[PDB]
Amino acid sequence: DYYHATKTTIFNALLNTIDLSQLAQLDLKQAGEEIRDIVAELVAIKNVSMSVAEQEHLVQDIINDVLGYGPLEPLLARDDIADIMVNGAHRVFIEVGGKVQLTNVRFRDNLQLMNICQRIVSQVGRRVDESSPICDARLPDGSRVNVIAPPLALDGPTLTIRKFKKDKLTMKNLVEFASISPEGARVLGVIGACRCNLVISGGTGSGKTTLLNTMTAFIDPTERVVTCEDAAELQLQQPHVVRLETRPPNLEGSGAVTMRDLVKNCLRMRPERIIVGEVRGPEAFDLLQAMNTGHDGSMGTLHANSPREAISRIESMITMGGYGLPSKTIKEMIVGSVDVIIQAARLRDGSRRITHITEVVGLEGDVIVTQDLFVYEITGEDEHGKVVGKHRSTGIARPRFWDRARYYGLERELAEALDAAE
Amino acid sequence: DYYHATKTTIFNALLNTIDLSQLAQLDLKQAGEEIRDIVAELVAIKNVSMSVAEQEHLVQDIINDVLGYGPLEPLLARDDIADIMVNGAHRVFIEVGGKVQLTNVRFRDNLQLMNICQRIVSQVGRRVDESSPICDARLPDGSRVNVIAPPLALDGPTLTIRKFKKDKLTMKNLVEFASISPEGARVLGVIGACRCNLVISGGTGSGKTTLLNTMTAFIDPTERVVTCEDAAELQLQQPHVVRLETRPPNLEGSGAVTMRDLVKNCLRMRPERIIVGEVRGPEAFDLLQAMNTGHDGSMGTLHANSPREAISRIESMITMGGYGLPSKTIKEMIVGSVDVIIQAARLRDGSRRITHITEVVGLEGDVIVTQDLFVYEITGEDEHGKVVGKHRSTGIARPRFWDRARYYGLERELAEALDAAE
Ligand SMILES: Nc1ncnc2c1ncn2[C@@H]1O[C@H](COP(=O)(O)OP(=O)(O)OP(=O)(O)O)[C@@H](O)[C@H]1O
Ligand SMILES: Nc1ncnc2c1ncn2[C@@H]1O[C@H](COP(=O)(O)OP(=O)(O)O)[C@@H](O)[C@H]1O
Ligand SMILES: [Mg+2]
Ligand SMILES: [Mg+2]
Repeated sequence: DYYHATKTTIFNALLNTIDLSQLAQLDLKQAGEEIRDIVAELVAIKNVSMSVAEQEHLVQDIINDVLGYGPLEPLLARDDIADIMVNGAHRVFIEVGGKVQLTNVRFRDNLQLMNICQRIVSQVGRRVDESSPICDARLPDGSRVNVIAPPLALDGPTLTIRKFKKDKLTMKNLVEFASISPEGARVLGVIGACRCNLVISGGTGSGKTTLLNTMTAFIDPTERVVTCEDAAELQLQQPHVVRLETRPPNLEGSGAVTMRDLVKNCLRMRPERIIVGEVRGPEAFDLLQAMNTGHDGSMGTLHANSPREAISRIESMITMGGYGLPSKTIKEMIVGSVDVIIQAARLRDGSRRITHITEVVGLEGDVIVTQDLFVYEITGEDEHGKVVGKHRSTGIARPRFWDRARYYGLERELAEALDAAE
Repeated sequence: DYYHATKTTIFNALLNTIDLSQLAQLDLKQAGEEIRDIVAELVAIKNVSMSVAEQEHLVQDIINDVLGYGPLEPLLARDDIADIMVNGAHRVFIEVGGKVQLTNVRFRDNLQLMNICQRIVSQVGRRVDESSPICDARLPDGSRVNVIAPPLALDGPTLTIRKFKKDKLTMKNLVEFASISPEGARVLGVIGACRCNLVISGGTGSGKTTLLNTMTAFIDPTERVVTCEDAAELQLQQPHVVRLETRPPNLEGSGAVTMRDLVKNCLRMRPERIIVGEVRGPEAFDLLQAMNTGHDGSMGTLHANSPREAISRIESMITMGGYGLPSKTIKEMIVGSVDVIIQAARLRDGSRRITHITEVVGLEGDVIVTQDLFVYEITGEDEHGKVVGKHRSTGIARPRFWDRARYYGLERELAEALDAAE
């Protein structure tokens, strides 16, 4: 239609109206006003016949293309849409009500899609191109953006925006979802309250962050909890929480304060309990020190499918930090610091369940010896395709952290809960 | 209400009339006098009337806000306040008697809090800002300051001021609280006077630093004492003490002076006693050398929950130094260097107790063997919930360090205190 030709002509004319870095750094309102003025002047020059609403829509589209996120803007604004999927400039899918459906939306060119994706990832200081075709990030809004570049994605740039959900689950919801039996809920409450050094492992999308947010509710209000996280996602209810946020390197690459520096500083900030948002670098090492030297009860999320895998990953993480420790020293440090590893995994049917509560008991040569206080035993599938399982206690009577439970008077609750279900 | 509104109006008028550039480097007394005159003129013009004391207090508060530290200045002045913790401009906490308590000291806005933090850090010739958000400094007063800027501190800049307490506890206080029986006090006096290579290990918040500072009171004044400590907590009263502190590397990663380097240099100062504030890394190794190769009489704290746990920790930290020393060599070094390990722990009721005063009598069967001279035996909680315990002397008539006590002519005090405790 004539609208497309008019938009193309307006874009071509405006291309020389300002530098690429001029509007990107200027005020958004000023840039929008300038774009509106330029669009009106171009329309008047071309004598394009359109209504005032049509002119406003054209101006909005021009602004979105110049500095926005292009034809994604209608989809991003919508609330019913949970996921946006762009498999090339000509394929856009959206998830509504749990159903994925195709949309008439289509980007102008694969180059436009690549430009928009680069804009989105740079929004958080990350860059995607032929030298880094894969880029996964979490936007400030909380949505997660995953981008694959042309050289990997044959059909064009592949973009996945999982929009943020502001709702937060609670231990009541987890027990009602059967993610943890009531006895498991009480034992986890004891673990959180007794200042045990948690490590909330889990798999991609398995619910580690939500589990950690629900577990932190067991922290005594008087304690000073300090939160280090790559993106604001935890919501503690404690009156005395301190929220820190790792600053990614700028476009030039300066000003990079990694989470390791944040933890190293928290060591000198008088925190009662350090809560690392997600251990994804060498900070693990420092965190373990904070776990082992004061700051009892520090938690931390980790990406690993099994507690043994989590321990192996932590050891490899400490090794990768460049510190010249031997493997046995790292294993000894892990044994000393970590108290209990909670494993959250997503079952084959898509449901999420806490599979293991594995207390690290000690070391034997090159193998860390641990005992599973709680284990999820699967038994089959329901007629609707859902998995069926039960949380069973391994019958341990005096877990290593029992002393801590005794120290805080939570001995009775643990004693009754851990043996109520077996 | 009325006072707050009047102060706000007066401050606005002064800011509109006072040029901040002149007060940036002008004399404090002259600037204060000018501010007081301007405030009086504004009050006369603004129909502000109050008591002479109220007007003087308002003028002083305005002057402090303009140039001083602001609303937290009275807290800094107060001795009773041990630690100040301001996370966000609207939440302030103080440590009183070891208890964290919120206060109604609310800053006007996060901008004022950032300005006050910048003023605080300026004293040490350092700057904290968006470019350099993390700052750690030791003010001339001895109070440590840690500041985090907005881009990292999500809920506003954070400021932790750990003031240097002067009223350090003495052995008289410790015996007053029954933390150590008077016989235990005499044994500790003998241990500290006779230059024993002792390690004061303890649990979180147990009182290791206070115990070490009480132990240091027993050293002959003529002895040259060199203290290496990150936080500068110890306060000795001898006339020939040398105080050193480490340096954390700048965010660029250069300038670090680890405790290891400090101790390695202290080896070349002919010190009579090396007193490491807290052993936390490979520096332990060097200390052990300084403990056995001259400088006999060293001391050093360490975070561990039991004498055997402390020894294992020392082995681990020596191992993590990158040296090729096997387990046997390290254990032999520890046995030959250390004499007395003092374990202080906090009990269920929050009361500190010197749980153990043990020796390291030797190495047998490839494991280090200890010998408890003083132990704490608990007899269950009382009807009030307080733990009931007694200090029991094992009755060992000939401790390994006995000869040392004899060399200084204190053997009679040792034999009396150790036996009378039975
Ligand atoms: N037990 C649960 N029951 C139902 N929904 C859950 C459960 N745990 C998590 N969820 C939901 O699953 C989605 C992903 O969970 P969450 O955000 O906690 O992921 P995560 O484990 O932190 O992921 P990542 O590995 O990417 O950091 C969110 O909608 C969360 O609300
Ligand atoms: N034996 C004791 N009795 C009573 N209070 C103590 C004792 N030892 C330490 N404290 C208190 O504990 C507080 C902190 O102790 P601290 O020196 O930090 O021990 P550590 O350095 O081992 O954590 C001090 O303010 C002090 O008042
Ligand atoms: Mg997460
Ligand atoms: Mg200390």
